[PDB]
Amino acid sequence: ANRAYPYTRLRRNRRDDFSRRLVRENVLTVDDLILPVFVLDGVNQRESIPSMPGVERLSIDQLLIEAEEWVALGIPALALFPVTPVEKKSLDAAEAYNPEGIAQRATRALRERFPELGIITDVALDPFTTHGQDGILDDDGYVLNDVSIDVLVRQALSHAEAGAQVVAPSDMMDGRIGAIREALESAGHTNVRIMAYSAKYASAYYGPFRDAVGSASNLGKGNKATYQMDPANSDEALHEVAADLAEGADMVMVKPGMPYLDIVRRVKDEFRAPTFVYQVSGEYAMHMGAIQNGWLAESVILESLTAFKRAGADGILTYFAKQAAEQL
Amino acid sequence: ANRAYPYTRLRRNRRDDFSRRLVRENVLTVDDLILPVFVLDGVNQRESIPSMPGVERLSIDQLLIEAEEWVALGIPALALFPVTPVEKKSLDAAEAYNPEGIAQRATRALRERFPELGIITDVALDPFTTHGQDGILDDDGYVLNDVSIDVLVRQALSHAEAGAQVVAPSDMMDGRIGAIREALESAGHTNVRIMAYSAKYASAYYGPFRDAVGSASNLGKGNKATYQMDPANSDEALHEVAADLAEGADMVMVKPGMPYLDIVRRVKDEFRAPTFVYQVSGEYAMHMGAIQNGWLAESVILESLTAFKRAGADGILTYFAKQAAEQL
Amino acid sequence: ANRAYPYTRLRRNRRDDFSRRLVRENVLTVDDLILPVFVLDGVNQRESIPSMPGVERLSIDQLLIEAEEWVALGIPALALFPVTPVEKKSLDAAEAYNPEGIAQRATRALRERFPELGIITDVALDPFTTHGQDGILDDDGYVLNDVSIDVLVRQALSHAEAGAQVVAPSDMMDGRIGAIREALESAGHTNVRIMAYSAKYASAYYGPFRDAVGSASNLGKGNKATYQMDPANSDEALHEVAADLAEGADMVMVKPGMPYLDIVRRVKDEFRAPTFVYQVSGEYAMHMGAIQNGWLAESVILESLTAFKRAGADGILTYFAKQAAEQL
Amino acid sequence: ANRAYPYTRLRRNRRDDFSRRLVRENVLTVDDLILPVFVLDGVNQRESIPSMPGVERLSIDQLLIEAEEWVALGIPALALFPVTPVEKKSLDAAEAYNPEGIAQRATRALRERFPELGIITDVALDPFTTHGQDGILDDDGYVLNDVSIDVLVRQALSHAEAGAQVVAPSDMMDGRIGAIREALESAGHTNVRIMAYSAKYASAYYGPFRDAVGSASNLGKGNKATYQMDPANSDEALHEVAADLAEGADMVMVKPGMPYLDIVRRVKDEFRAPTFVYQVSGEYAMHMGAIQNGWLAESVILESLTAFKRAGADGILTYFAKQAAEQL
Amino acid sequence: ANRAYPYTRLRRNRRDDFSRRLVRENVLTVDDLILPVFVLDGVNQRESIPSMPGVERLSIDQLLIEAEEWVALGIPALALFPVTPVEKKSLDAAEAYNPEGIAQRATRALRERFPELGIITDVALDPFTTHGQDGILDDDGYVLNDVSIDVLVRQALSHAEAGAQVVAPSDMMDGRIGAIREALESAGHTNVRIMAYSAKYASAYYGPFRDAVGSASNLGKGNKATYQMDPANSDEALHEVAADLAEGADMVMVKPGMPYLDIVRRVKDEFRAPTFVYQVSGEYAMHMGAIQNGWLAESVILESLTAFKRAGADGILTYFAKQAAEQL
Ligand SMILES: *[C@@H](CCC(=O)O)[C@@H](C)NC(C)=O
Ligand SMILES: *[C@@H](CCC(=O)O)[C@@H](C)NC(C)=O
Ligand SMILES: *[C@@H](CCC(=O)O)[C@@H](C)NC(C)=O
Ligand SMILES: *[C@@H](CCC(=O)O)[C@@H](C)NC(C)=O
Ligand SMILES: *[C@@H](CCC(=O)O)[C@@H](C)NC(C)=O
Ligand SMILES: [Mg+2]
Ligand SMILES: [Mg+2]
Ligand SMILES: [Mg+2]
Ligand SMILES: [Mg+2]
Ligand SMILES: [Mg+2]
Ligand SMILES: [Mg+2]
Ligand SMILES: [Mg+2]
Ligand SMILES: [Mg+2]
Ligand SMILES: [Mg+2]
Ligand SMILES: [Mg+2]
Ligand SMILES: [Mg+2]
Ligand SMILES: [Mg+2]
Ligand SMILES: [Mg+2]
Ligand SMILES: [Mg+2]
Ligand SMILES: [Mg+2]
Ligand SMILES: [Mg+2]
Ligand SMILES: [Mg+2]
Ligand SMILES: [Mg+2]
Ligand SMILES: [Mg+2]
Ligand SMILES: [Mg+2]
Repeated sequence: ANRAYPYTRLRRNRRDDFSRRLVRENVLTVDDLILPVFVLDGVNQRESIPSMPGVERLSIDQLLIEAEEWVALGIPALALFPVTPVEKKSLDAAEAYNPEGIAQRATRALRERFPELGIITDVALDPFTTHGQDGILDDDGYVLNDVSIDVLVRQALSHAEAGAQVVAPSDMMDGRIGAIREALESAGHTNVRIMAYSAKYASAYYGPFRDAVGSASNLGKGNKATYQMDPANSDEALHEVAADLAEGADMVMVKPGMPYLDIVRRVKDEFRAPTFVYQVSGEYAMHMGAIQNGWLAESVILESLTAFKRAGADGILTYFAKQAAEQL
Repeated sequence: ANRAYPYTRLRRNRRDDFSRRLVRENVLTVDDLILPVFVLDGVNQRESIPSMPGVERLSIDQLLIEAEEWVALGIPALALFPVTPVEKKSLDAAEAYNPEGIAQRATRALRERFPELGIITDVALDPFTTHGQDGILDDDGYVLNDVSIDVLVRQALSHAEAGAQVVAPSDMMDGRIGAIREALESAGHTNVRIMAYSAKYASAYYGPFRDAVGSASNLGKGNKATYQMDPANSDEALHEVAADLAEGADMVMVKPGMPYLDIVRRVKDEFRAPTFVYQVSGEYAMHMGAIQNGWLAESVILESLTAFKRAGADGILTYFAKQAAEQL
Repeated sequence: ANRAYPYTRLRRNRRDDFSRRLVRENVLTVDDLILPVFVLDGVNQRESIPSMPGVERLSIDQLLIEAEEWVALGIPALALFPVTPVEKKSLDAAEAYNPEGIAQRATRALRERFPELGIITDVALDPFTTHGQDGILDDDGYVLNDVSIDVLVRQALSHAEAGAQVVAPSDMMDGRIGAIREALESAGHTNVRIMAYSAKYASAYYGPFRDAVGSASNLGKGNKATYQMDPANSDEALHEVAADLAEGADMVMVKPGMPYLDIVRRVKDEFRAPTFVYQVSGEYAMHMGAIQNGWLAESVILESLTAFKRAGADGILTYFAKQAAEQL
Repeated sequence: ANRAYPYTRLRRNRRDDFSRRLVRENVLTVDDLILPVFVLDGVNQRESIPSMPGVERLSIDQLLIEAEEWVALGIPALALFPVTPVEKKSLDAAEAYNPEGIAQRATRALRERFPELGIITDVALDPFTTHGQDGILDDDGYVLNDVSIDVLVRQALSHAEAGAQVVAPSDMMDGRIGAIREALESAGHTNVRIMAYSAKYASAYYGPFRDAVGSASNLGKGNKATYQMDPANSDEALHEVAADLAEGADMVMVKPGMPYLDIVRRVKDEFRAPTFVYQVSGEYAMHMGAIQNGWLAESVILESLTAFKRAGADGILTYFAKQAAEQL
Repeated sequence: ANRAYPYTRLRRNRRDDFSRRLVRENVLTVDDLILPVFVLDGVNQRESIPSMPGVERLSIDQLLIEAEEWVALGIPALALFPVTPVEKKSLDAAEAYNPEGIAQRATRALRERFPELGIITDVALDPFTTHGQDGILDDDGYVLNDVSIDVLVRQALSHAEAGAQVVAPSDMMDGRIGAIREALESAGHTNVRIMAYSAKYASAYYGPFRDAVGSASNLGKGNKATYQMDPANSDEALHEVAADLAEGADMVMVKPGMPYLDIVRRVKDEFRAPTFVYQVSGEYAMHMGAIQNGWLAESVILESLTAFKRAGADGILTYFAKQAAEQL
């Protein structure tokens, strides 16, 4: 609009707190926060994760206890990640759909205790396979697409049966959203939301999640690269999201987060649909490490989360959800 | 994105409060609120306005007292509207730039008492002319454009001298923003913001403001129609805003509000600049009347304000600012 | 284009390395890298920076020696940051334009020794003021815009006189690019490029830079907030860039980097001009801390830089430039 | 953005090599190169092609030997073109799907010897028909669309059975991509890519390919014009590409190349999908002829390939792939 | 528009000549052709150019004779290129503005003999400098921008004085179009058109032009690269064109041609202004070489020219203009 100095001085609105508040484009609130939680089997168990300072793996009893504080803070949902015992792992990932699996038990307990709390279950095979890869392997070690979808569908159904309001398919198999949707619709789970991990990249930022859960130790290399997206590609993410919306997803997600803010922006602008983003384990760890060392002020936590809002995210999966909910 | 029932059911996200909160596109906060206030001369004066139930005209001492509660609620700014004594009115609108006028006195007092509170003064001649029209009249009763700008410029300078952080030129004279900007820059008032009333319509919704201030009793007819915009025109508002941004405005405003939400949307989308909207006296009165009669629930207040945010407004001038700041 | 599973399987292109390479949208090369360097006064001085593991402050002799390896690796440019002795600081920031200042001496030495190496000098007052703020302060501690520009202009001229091919104004004063351009043109420095820090945010990610240089210890708060951009604002960055291009900038920059990738994307798309991004000290430190702790694989370095390319950056200022130039 | 001389001088970035490198918009790499190769029957056979100086037709043993150097150079894929013996030609193009045809034998040999090398087979009937036209002819000499698709489908299946990672249907029959996709999916060849020749023009630039392979001697005239695109049409190419993506293509191609760079640009911009371009035999020959004559410097080779990248191509089929891979 | 096989078969319109003609998007006509001609000093001189088979350098008498046939064919304009005698070359390029220079003499003769024929003179210093570079050199061999513009302005004025309807500034100096326009307007040459070479690349395709004229023997390397555009850059061409239109150009040109068709497309789409393209000497030579060798049919000539029309060119500078005008 032909704005020119000195008629236009962009510092005027910045002069005072009141005018900064008046022109501020985005605001972060507790409504934007989803807390991922690592869930152990057994009872009375709490375990620190060395590569995620401050994060604990919790047995279900402990989870129920901690959840009361998260509900009180107004965090709208949890994303559950079971820490499967090694003895429950198999080549067919059968534990994924065990009605008495950790995820199913934890969902039933939380739905009963806190009916208004959102439970987002993880539809994925990596915590259940002996090899820790994100699906069923053929003879050459390749993750079979359609065979893996059969297991994911059973898993999603078992989560719906346990009372999950949202199932979140996080393994990058083609066409899984449509298959899971068809199965939920056919079984009468009309209102179970699907939060698709639509543009999930072959990233090294998932490093600490291995320590937390005990899944694949290989990250961002040749095996993952046959289903997770190449970090170099942006246009391809639009094709991923378009397919997931056509297949019935209620929400779509970009993962990792901060290293992919341009993707969040393009996805929100292109589809105008509910868009989510995951601030992953490695993003949490690198921030925490710098804070603990006195290299960065604790204020980077809210700045990092404000960035997701500005980029177009409706909600953010973040291990900082509790700390953020206090600072807000 | 080829979304189709039953794969897509838009009710799933609506099923539960937590998912509604996760997908909610806009949130209203106290940062979005500007409270207009009617200011009397003298001391220890409070007067109810019959056509604006609940709104009082206040002398400066009373204003200072009430402002403490508004600051406490976190309202970022006030928009001052002096109620000029009839004996101070003139054909040349000289009281507009009186260093001891109500607006100037009130600004000095508030800037000293509450340094962080935003003061938005009204750059307009209607409260100062004997005839109550929005400028200086020629022999035929026509509001002269450039002669009126000379007075507005002096008025804006007097507001800057009194300490106003923002001057808000509300009479629709062409080119006034550039003239006021040049004068402020030349006088060294480098950081005084200009909140232009850019797309201000020839509306009947200003009815109760006459009762509040004692300005022109004619609204939305032949005289006003020679400077205020025709309610039928939308494209013309884009040309108004473009000119005001080129001339140096820091913020641009649409007025009235709810009857012009499509204009707020087009202005925000077209220019991506700080966009404000005025929920005028008549919008306040019609809501209040219906609430008092038991015809509408008090919840329409937050719904009306949420509409401005959804349409693209960064801030809202609203007589409901105090009530809203409590309900939020 | 109505792409649907199973006719469309986005995994097919991901199946093999050769097809991933064929469809890869972006490639990072040494041509994209700019190395920031901290320069000490004196001779035979090297100092480790505790909050930036692996980064050293170097006297000019040491810089000349290290630069031979950077040139050999094919890094196209350095961005110089002098570490001003406390005794050279003043209220008028006079050392900024000292023909014998560290930046000027280092520029002359490098231009002579490596004629093809790009030297990007820092046009900024924070390393030269006693208080460490980004300009000249008035009585209230406010950074004066136009008075600061007078000093920046002299500084930019002194850099051009020392042989700098690029001057990079990094303090967010309004209109500085036009003022610096007019002065360079009037003095006959027709080909000195201006790399504007156009959208530079009021960020906490600059933490370790304080330790490196000894500038302002306050970051992302009330003083910085009167000139650096609010992290919440995206549209405002487009207005910043538009002004800098109109004023004559040859290149425009977003800072910080990864937490602002959506801004890089919008700026590149909106203006189609040479766009740069700064992976700042705090981004370097948090990555390095996690790598050193064994929490993240060293591969996150190339992933972080690939993200800037994918988002639309033409070049990247990064303390990882040497390590990246080897891994590429 | 109101850029004006002399504030803006576009020569500043051009002044020095380092700044040219910093602002360079596109870079060509070996990852962008696909080498077409002409394959003979028999053993120990190498034949020069007079109209393609430097290009040889090779028997499979020779191809295996030469391929080691191409793999070493990092060329990601070959596009195979069999030179069918006259005695193997027929009206029903049966040799197209012979499990012991040249293309099938060459694919099996290369997949075994170099597992990481991409093999792109040619799905086309012109090398197999007695008449050399691109399909099966009816009584009037018209190329029948759906009858030709039946043969192409068998051919594509035979290539998948031989181990081809990519099948590239190059005869312009309507709907062939969908038919080939359905057949591959139904047969369990889930990951065989389809590189569609989507916008293939009725061009005279294919002249030397006749000499290389021995297919149709008529080019760009009345018969070809009933399936290949009219050189005058641009919008029509968007409809061709849209259909091929809907039908399941993993990659889409424009052919010829340089005379159709505007088409490459429109296709990439319109669909944001993996886009390929063929620098055909005639483009190779005209460049080579001029180089050999001393009329053009050898640098036109990299300039020609850089043009495809700038226009939006992800990969380039080019007889210059080996020479380019050395100069890069 | 959801077009799908077999409801949509794109071959139907291709079935018959009549329907191809009905849907053909672009048509080439003699109105699109501009013939470049090389002009010698003296009388009764014709010289063949070995690297441009079929092209002759002509003295003015011969040019006048040949022009009668070009006018008869309906070619709308000639672009004149003088072949300056070595004894007329100088460091100050003074022959460029000699009222008795070849270009000026040829213009006067042609304007008198064929008043309706368009004469496009070349505003450039390379045929007049001893060194053959495209401007006046400083001590370091750098082409000075503003000093070169002073000479170009005199040259353009001398062409207007000689009767040229169009002056075509072909040396890439910044701001030259505005300078030439101001001078023409101030001298009263109100209707002299400026055909700006706006996006002229640092290309190797100009090879044969050296043989024709005797200008710089260096092409597409380090000296040319400081003013001609980098072949890798597309967005930059939009900035070049925008500046030339703002400065007063009546027509804008892309050069070279076929290797830059994507640029022609972007320029036409972005500005909707009269857009021209130069099919340069090297494009002519490579086509001619292949035709003479029997490698390409003569039909590639019309296909090459049809490509420029399809890409968005209004007119084409082409050495094939006479041959094309016959085949059309
Ligand atoms: C994503 C990783 C989350 C994190 O790193 O914090 C989840 C769904 N699991 C895997 C195996 O990628
Ligand atoms: C606008 C009217 C506000 C209202 O009606 O509440 C102001 C600036 N004044 C006039 C006279 O229109
Ligand atoms: C930017 C900070 C760079 C960093 O943190 O690495 C520079 C130009 N200086 C300041 C004071 O912000
Ligand atoms: C295209 C021609 C390639 C070339 O000319 O180099 C191929 C697929 N075949 C035909 C017959 O057009
Ligand atoms: C352009 C070259 C034309 C050609 O190669 O045919 C002209 C204007 N001159 C130069 C020196 O580039
Ligand atoms: Mg997984
Ligand atoms: Mg997917
Ligand atoms: Mg949002
Ligand atoms: Mg939200
Ligand atoms: Mg008024
Ligand atoms: Mg106006
Ligand atoms: Mg808003
Ligand atoms: Mg707001
Ligand atoms: Mg600074
Ligand atoms: Mg700025
Ligand atoms: Mg780029
Ligand atoms: Mg680059
Ligand atoms: Mg064919
Ligand atoms: Mg087709
Ligand atoms: Mg590309
Ligand atoms: Mg590529
Ligand atoms: Mg020239
Ligand atoms: Mg130019
Ligand atoms: Mg046209
Ligand atoms: Mg034309």
